Amino acid sequence: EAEFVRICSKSYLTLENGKVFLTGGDLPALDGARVEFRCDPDFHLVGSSRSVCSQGQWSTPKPHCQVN
Repeated sequence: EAEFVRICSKSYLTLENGKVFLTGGDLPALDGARVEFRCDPDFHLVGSSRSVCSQGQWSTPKPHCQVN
């Protein structure tokens, strides 16, 4: 009838020791929104840097940034 859209986890939006970049997506919309991860100028991202919303779930979860 009008079930709420199963938008992907919003938690991913926020990231400690870094910043999350959103593009082509925003409730109540996303059309397979893509997001690029990148930590502060000191920690190098070595994991699920790239992630995209799909079927109410992101392809890759939260990665891990290591201090130089």
